[PDB]
Amino acid sequence: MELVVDASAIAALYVPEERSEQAERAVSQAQELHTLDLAAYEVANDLWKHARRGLLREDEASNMLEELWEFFKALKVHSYAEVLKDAFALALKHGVTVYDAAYVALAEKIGGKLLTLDRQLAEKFPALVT
Amino acid sequence: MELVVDASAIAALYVPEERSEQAERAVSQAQELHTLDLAAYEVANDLWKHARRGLLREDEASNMLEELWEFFKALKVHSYAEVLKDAFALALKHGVTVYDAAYVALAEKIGGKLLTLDRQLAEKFPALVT
Ligand SMILES: [Ca+2]
Ligand SMILES: [Ca+2]
Ligand SMILES: [Cl-]
Ligand SMILES: [Cl-]
Ligand SMILES: [Mn+2]
Ligand SMILES: [Mn+2]
Repeated sequence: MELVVDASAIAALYVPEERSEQAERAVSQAQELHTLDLAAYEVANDLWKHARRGLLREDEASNMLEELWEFFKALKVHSYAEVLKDAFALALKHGVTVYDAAYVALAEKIGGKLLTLDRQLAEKFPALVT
Repeated sequence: MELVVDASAIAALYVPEERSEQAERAVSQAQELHTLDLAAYEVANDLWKHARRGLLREDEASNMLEELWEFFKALKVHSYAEVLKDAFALALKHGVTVYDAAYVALAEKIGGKLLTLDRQLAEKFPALVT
């Protein structure tokens, strides 16, 4: 099983975090983890929000961003060129953002599934989500 | 002059659109245009919004996304790996999003300037923006 992990899924893995048994089994059993270039910015941005809200010290958030960087080396990172056209058509059809549609496009492309903690996304693509 | 164009700047160029004399002179005089992988998703997402709001027919929005794709071949497209660490530190320091900070990080990296139609962004980096 090829497994796409979006930004919410990476956030739960790259540092110690609580995860459903379901999430863990998917990651555990995957042949390989895949994501998009996009996820790097999305995870980093969520880290920025946490810092500015006073939940992380600035040096602590900077250290975590190093860890994210190191985590990304264990991922197969795909580019926008591979999915952009499919992502847009999926966004138009299903009424989800191109950002979200992109991960679904990628799961389809690699013949795999998507792990997302986004329940709303997960409901729109039952055949593609774990 | 190396010129970074963000998503708002690409939107004004990849199809016939009104532009300030200032924007035109910057693009005209640039040695080369540069952007991020990120901009592809951001422009496509803005196109999706326009379609869903009833401003573009679905086939018309799909044709424009083809044009965007063809436009991107004239751009030097840089990846998240080149800017992510700088983008985060700039986001923390200046109180802007990692998404925005990324283009500024890229202008700095290539020794060039940034063309953005985002006045708020443009005010935070006067030395880096056209
Ligand atoms: Ca396709
Ligand atoms: Ca640097
Ligand atoms: Cl916030
Ligand atoms: Cl909208
Ligand atoms: Mn979401
Ligand atoms: Mn903006």
